[PDB]
Amino acid sequence: GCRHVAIIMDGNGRWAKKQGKIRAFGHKAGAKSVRRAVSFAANNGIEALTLYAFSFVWALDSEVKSLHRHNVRLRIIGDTSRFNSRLQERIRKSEALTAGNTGLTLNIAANYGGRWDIVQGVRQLAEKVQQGNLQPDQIDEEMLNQHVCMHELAPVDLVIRTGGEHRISNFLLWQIAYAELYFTDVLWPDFDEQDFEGALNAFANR
Amino acid sequence: LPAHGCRHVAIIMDGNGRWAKKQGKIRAFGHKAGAKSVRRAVSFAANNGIEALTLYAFSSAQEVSALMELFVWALDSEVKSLHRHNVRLRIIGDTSRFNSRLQERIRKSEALTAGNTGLTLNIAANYGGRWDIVQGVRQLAEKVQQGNLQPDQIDEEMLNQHVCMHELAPVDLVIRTGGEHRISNFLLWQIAYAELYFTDVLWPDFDEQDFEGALNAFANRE
Ligand SMILES: CCCCCCCCCCCCOc1cccc(O)c1C(=O)O
Ligand SMILES: CCCCCCCCCCCCOc1cccc(O)c1C(=O)O
Ligand SMILES: CCCCCCCCCCCCOc1cccc(O)c1C(=O)O
Repeated sequence: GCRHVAIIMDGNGRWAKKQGKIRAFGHKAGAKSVRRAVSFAANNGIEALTLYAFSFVWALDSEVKSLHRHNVRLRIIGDTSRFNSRLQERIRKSEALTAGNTGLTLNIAANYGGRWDIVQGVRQLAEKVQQGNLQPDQIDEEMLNQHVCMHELAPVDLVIRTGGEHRISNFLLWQIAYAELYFTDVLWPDFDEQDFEGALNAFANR
Repeated sequence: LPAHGCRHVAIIMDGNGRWAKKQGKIRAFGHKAGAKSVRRAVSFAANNGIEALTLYAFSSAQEVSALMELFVWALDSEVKSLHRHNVRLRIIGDTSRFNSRLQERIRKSEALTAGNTGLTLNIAANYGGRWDIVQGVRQLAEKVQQGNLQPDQIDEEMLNQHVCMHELAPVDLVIRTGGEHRISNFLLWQIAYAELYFTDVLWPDFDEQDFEGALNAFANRE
């Protein structure tokens, strides 16, 4: 029954160091791990996959055609307002291209913070109050929920963090109120289909 | 700073029901054992240099009613002992719907212990992490409407100043007993950077050595 999985992808740098290689090498292997995890979720009927790089987006827009062919809807979540204008437009175009797709929804966090996400929704509500279009006492959990990232998708069912640390590190906060939390010491470049299925079992067991 | 590095521990206390069932005992016995484990953990935190301990009794009309009974009886029975151990007691959660006599007893218990200089003990009662954020948001929205605040002045530090426990040390460590790996709408905003520590030990069995195990895991992982 797992509909929406979120992953904190950690361990690329530490993997590279264990390999006796520089950081770039771990990023390349981390990108291979992204492709594998996205294929696996799309092929196993997961509705939404949300990926957070913990410690990029330009490396990504060479993959959009392939996502589109696979019926993946791509969304970026996070504060892209200070990205350069050309990158912002490439993000917008890639979202627009795939927006109609009905397969896996892939959310890529880019300069995302779970507190930022809440604050951006609160600011929207504050504007509405200032305009006289909303009473402070009318603000409830449903209403805030409507102004935080991914409110259109299935609730996050499972959060996986690779890399060994046992923290959310200001990834999703509002959205993980009822999610299963699964931590694995496996470093992100090594995280493969067996590791993903193991997380899915922790979920199903429970 | 204590050697373990931990200023503020929050605990999701789960496993009372399962503990009683394993014993072939009704729920009430698990609740009595769980209360003994609360007193033990409070004493442990107070003696090991923790500044703040925040406790959440996991449960999931009759649910509300059992939770009210637990709270009312605890406030009745335990506040004098807290005061005599120099503990400063605070209740966090939406207590606005409690009848005015109960809200008065909460106020008097908080007032009584407010000058205490030992452990600060926060007890969640009708608490949810989402509710906590929402109440803070409503405080800000009132400031906007009573022209004192511009929407674009609202930032994370500002919202942080309106959620429960903002004046205490940040939560460093969340422990959940009882085997589930979920926050279950306990603290959300406040746990953005916290160490999350899950143990299969059932709440009534979680003792000083388990608590020491969680702090030393914090000290070593931080
Ligand atoms: C910022 C956006 C870039 C993120 C894209 C991450 C890389 C994913 C590229 C996907 C490569 C092909 O991805 C599939 C997707 C869905 C179903 C699939 O079967 C496959 C399959 O190769 O088998
Ligand atoms: C609603 C209020 C619920 C509060 C329930 C917690 C009550 C705990 C009773 C106090 C137990 C005695 O707890 C200590 C606390 C601090 C330092 C201590 O040394 C002790 C010590 O030696 O027992
Ligand atoms: C030493 C004795 C220890 C026992 C006290 C520590 C735990 C007390 C937690 C009490 C939870 C009260 O929680 C409610 C009370 C009334 C109405 C409620 O809806 C709730 C609700 O959380 O939904």
